Amino acid sequence: ALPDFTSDRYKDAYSRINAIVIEGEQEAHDNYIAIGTLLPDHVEELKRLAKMEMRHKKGFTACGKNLGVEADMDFAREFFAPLRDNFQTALGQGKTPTCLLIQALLIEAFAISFYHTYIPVSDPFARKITEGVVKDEYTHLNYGEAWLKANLESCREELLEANRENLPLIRRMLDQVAGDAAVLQMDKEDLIEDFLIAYQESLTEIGFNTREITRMAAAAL
Ligand SMILES: CCCCCC(=O)O
Ligand SMILES: [Fe+3]
Ligand SMILES: [Fe+3]
Repeated sequence: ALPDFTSDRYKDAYSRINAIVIEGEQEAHDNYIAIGTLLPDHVEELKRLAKMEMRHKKGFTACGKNLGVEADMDFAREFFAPLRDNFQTALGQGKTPTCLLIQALLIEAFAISFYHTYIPVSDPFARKITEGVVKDEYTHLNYGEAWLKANLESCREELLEANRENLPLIRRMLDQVAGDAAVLQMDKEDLIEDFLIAYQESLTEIGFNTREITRMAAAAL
C-alpha cells in the first residue's frame, strides 16, 4: 500500500532520503566534471552527463518542496563522505579506472536501484520526476561500461582493488538507508537485489567472467 505522504512519520524519513538523492546528484555532477580533468578529450560528453545530474538534482529538490519537507543536507553529506573521500583520493592520484568504478558503476547502480524501488511507492508528483531520471542513469552506466570495457586489459587489477575498497561502502550505505527507506515503503531486499543486478550486468559488459564477478560481489562481505 502507498504511504501517507502527508504524515509526520513520512515527512521525517523523506527529509533524509530526499537529501541523500539530492546530494548524490550533486556529487555525480561534480564527479563527472572531475573525470574530465583525467580525460580531457572526453570533456564535452562528461559536461553533458554532469548537466543531466543537475537536472535530476533540481527535480528531486522539487519533490521535497512538493511534500513540504526540508532536506537534511548535513545528514546526506555525511552519508556520502566515505565514498566521496575515496573518489577524491583516486582523483588526486590520477586513477581514472577507480574514479569511473566509483561513480559510473557503483553510484549509478545504487541510484538505479533506488529509483526503480522508489517509483512504485512514490507520490504522483515525484513519480513523474523519477520516471524521467532512470533512463538517464542507464546512459551514465553505459558510459562507464564503455570506457572500462575499452581499457580493461590495462586496469583489471586496479578495478579489483577499487571494488574491494568501495563495494563494502555501498553495502554500508544500503544498511544505513534501510530504516528510512522502509518508512517510504521500500524493501531493503529489493534495493540490494536491484543494485547487484545492475552492477553484475555492468561488470559482465566490461568483460569480467562469472568467477571474477562472483569474487567481486563477495567483497561486500
Ligand atoms: C541515489 C543517489 C545517487 C545519485 C547519483 C547519480 O545520479 O548518479
Ligand atoms: Fe543522476
Ligand atoms: Fe547518474
